[PDB]
Amino acid sequence: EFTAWIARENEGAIGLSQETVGESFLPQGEVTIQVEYSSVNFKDALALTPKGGVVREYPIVPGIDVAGTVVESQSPEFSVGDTVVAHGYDIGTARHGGYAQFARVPADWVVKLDGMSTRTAAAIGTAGFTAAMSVEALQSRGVEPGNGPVLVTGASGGVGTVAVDLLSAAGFEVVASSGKPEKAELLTQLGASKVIGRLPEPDTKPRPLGKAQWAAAVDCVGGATLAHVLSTIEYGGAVAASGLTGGPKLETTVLPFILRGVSLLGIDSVQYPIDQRRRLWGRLASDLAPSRLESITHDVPIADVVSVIDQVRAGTYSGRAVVAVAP
Amino acid sequence: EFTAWIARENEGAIGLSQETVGESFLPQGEVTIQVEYSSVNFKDALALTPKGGVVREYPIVPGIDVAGTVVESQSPEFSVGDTVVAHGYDIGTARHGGYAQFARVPADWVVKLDGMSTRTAAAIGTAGFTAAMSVEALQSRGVEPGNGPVLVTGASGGVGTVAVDLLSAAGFEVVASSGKPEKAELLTQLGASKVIGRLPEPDTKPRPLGKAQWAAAVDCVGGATLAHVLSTIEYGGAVAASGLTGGPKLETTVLPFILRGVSLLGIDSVQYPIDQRRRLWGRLASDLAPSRLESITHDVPIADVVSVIDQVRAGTYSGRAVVAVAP
Ligand SMILES: [Cl-]
Repeated sequence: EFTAWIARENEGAIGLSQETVGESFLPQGEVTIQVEYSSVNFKDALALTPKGGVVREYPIVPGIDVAGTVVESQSPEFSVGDTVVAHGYDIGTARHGGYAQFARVPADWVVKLDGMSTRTAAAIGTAGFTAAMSVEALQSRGVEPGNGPVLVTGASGGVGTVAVDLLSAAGFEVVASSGKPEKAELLTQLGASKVIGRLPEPDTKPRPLGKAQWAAAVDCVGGATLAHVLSTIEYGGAVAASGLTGGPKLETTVLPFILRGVSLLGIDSVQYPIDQRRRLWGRLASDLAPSRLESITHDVPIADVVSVIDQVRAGTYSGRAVVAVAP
Repeated sequence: EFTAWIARENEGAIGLSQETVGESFLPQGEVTIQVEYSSVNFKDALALTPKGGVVREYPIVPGIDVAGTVVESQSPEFSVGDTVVAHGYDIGTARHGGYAQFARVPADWVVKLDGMSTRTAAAIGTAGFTAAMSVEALQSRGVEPGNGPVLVTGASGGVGTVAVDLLSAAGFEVVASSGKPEKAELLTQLGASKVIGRLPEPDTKPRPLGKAQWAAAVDCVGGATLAHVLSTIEYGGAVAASGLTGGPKLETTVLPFILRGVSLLGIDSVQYPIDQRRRLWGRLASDLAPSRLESITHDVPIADVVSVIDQVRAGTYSGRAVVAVAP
């Protein structure tokens, strides 16, 4: 038996509840993990919110990111003592995740760590992984430094911040767009050449093709922002669409695509194929490592997690929270 | 002096006029081509249509595709006797194009033919080139035969017919969507596994995420058709958008992108960089040669062109018209 921090719904509200629990509580899987570290994401905070729309059904241990050490394995790909990261698929949303001393997952959902420490794996986590996919996607369509600035929208969120870091470190001129002026310095510290406010700017008349400004973009916002970005991408550029704030509707035109050769590349880390996921983590370990992430990382003891979750939900938390569970 | 077929605007009508002209009438450029073949596209019909929206100003020699022999060159890259194809940029829309015995173009807009004949290069033309671009775009995002059908919308048009041919020949299972049931046989002859009508079908409810039926698509329609296609692409699939039939507006959602990892890739043959254009014509000569295009190709003497333009404008023309400018 071990300690798990279980989310439970009673009379409409949702509460994180520290409880001792046995083996039979864990979901089904070939690989059991002593969870060293986890993270706090907006998605983890939504799992502890009434109408959050993230959890299929309670009760559930939240924590979409799981990083730690294999204690038991019924799979020949993983040995005891291997360090691993597991994220995406059902983890922390439809089955028990990282906010517990132990977790169990299929081997088909597990990534083996090499150089990278478990703490770093968790610090990067789903958010940084998604940023890395966005960078690969853009590069997969010919985007290279020195044909203009790369825009990152919703830049202060978890994906945006790592994107700025990765793109700047790969030699792109990054312009970060954020609706939170208090975050401009942090974004600059992460490599933004400039920081601007929300898009479109209030005065702007929307056109099918507006003034070409951006060589590429990483979009974390969707809606009218994305529609505006598409109208202002340069000939042959691309946009990696990673996120949604507001409704899902997108009202655009086909003109940037057919007249400007623009590409819109949808980024999904949840169901990304495991072979590719493992490959990408290797990059995260090496050439795609976020160099300046540590400088905004803060260690949060699992016991103090509700405090951070609340600030993340309120949108007032600064930096990246890596949750110390069992280290 | 030589013969040109010139489109002139007269009291609201647009007619093609066979006229004797001299060198000074040719536009500026390093390469002079004795035109052997051109083609009829819907775009060329529109050039010869009152509110067609394709021609910058009249008078103009229409014909977006030019294939023939270099007879003069101020450029070291082209020699007298070289066979070439020239299409895109301003050709046949903002400067004199292929419906004339000679044409002149910058060297940077010219593709030198090796194996390929000028007849073949005209028969493929812009429409076939655009089909080949669409196939490359899909493959650039991982699309492969064997894990579901590929949709081709507006399939009976110039781009769609060549896309059916190329995709079926590469092993894909191609479903051809066509609003013209009389064309089903021709589409089957070019390799369509199945032929269906227009999309969406009247009895389908439009959703953000509809039934995942298509591994990928080549869309030549845009509008509500493209919105529907985007909502019905399977996880990780892609769409190559080349066309606009209706309005340019596109009302969609970000959900196929964000939740299903779908890509939308805009296809522009008009301004595509010459270096890439030249490489892709090498492929059309070899690994991407449309194997069944000759079976639907028809030679049309330049003198009889108006008859074919009128049928193409009406949507009543069967197959591909290659125009023999020079005897
Ligand atoms: Cl933001």
